Amino acid sequence: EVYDVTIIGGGPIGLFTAFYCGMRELKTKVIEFLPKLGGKVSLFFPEKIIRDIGGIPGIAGKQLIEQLKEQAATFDPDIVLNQRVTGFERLDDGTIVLTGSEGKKHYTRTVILACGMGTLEVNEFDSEDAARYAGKNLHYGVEKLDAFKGKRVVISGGGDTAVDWANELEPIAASVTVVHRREEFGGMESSVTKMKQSSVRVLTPYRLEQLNGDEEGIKSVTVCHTESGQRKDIEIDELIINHGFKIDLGPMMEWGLEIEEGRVKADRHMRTNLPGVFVAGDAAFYESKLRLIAGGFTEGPTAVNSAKAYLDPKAENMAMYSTHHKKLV
Ligand SMILES: Cc1cc2nc3c(=O)[nH]c(=O)nc-3n(C[C@H](O)[C@H](O)[C@H](O)COP(=O)(O)OP(=O)(O)OC[C@H]3O[C@@H](n4cnc5c(N)ncnc54)[C@H](O)[C@@H]3O)c2cc1C
Repeated sequence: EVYDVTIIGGGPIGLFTAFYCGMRELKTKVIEFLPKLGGKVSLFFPEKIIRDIGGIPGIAGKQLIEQLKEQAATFDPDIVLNQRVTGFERLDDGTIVLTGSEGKKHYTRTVILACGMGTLEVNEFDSEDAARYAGKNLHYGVEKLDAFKGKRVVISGGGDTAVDWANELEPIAASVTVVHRREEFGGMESSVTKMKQSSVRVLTPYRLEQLNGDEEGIKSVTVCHTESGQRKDIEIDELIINHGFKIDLGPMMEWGLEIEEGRVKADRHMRTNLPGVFVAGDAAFYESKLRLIAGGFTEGPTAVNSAKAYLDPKAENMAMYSTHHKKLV
């Protein structure tokens, strides 16, 4: 089954892009790597108030994503979750075939890359967990030390930032536990020796295996000794994950895209160098690019208009205004 447009990425930009595809009557598919939509907003700032979106004085990340899902839903596009698009090829008739890393074949006339700077992966940490506990008592760093006062804190990680975070948290937290899969740590050794001798509880060599929680938040983590294979359940009031991020374009590297600074070069029409392949949102590279949600909200529709022109040169330059759009009023 051949789609007119397949959008790679279901972040905020992919969602609005899908809506605009619907306005221009294109048969539309969105493909997202995570188990839920909303991209960096959903994973990294769902609880924060965004104030730099045109026309919206203040909105919580999560609420923006609900509103963008509502927009995306308008014309009922097909949403594909839990798939990393890694393969690209062209059929004889110009149809593009996208391959998911599990062999899944998707057929399309055009592609819009709304993939940001890559799949949103945290090293050795489950996407499902990242999505489920976002905005709760899951952190990827220490914003302010005072919020951790009196709390039982676990830090998973073995780098310098992990060891330093433990040392400045030890005076403030009810308790600090550091979980790491190797007995050796990063940073200056004085910081390690200090942590190791302080009341910080140092759990090595242990692997973080699982997060145990409810609707309110994470309540323990199950860890496994990397040698004996013995399981422990460690109590959690706050979990800080410091494993590092794995955010990159991966096998799209080998599609022959013109790439600059980890992003995909876009002309003013949001065209890449690959015919039928357009780009929008944080994925787009050009000099004056606005690396905001507001930027993506212009690039998306621009990309749809170019896709539409590419499928039919005699199409109107853009969709009708929403206020006089025949399917909306
Ligand atoms: C802490 C923080 C605060 C921020 N605050 C603001 C703010 O106040 N205002 C603002 O405008 N912006 C802010 N941003 C930036 C904002 O997050 C981005 O501009 C926005 O997320 C871009 O959306 P996007 O859809 O282009 O990319 P993303 O949100 O990165 O979404 C892209 C999606 O594509 C998926 N994906 C990637 N590759 C593939 C593939 N190959 N196959 C399938 N799926 C794939 C990814 O998993 C991801 O979910 C902030 C960012 C951070 C980290």
